[PDB]
Amino acid sequence: ENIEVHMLNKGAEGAMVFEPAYIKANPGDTVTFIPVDKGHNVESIKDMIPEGAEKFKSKINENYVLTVTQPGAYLVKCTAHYAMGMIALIAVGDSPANLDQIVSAKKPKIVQERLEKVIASAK
Ligand SMILES: [Cu+2]
Repeated sequence: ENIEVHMLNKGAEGAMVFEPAYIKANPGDTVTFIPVDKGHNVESIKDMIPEGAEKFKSKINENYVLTVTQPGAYLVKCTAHYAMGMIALIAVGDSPANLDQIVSAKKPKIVQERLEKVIASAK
């Protein structure tokens, strides 16, 4: 199945967001990132994707289709706006083994604040 995500300058949670920011999927699904506003892209964060998954980075303003294979949690960012909180959590399969690790990992405060909301207020 396919899940569409919009990359925006302003959305329900504030400035620079992915909508939705919480994506549930299964091995084999695709996630399509659509740059509704310009200046955005998607990139996997180091140490924040499952063991065995390949890292990825799309070009700015391009539509990007990510195929997810490995189960686990993935924290992705917009390269340009990571420090402004622009992230999404993907979640492949049930009880992703690396979720608690990603929540504990070092990252900007604003990012941590949004992650915590997406896990609570979206689960
Ligand atoms: Cu961005």
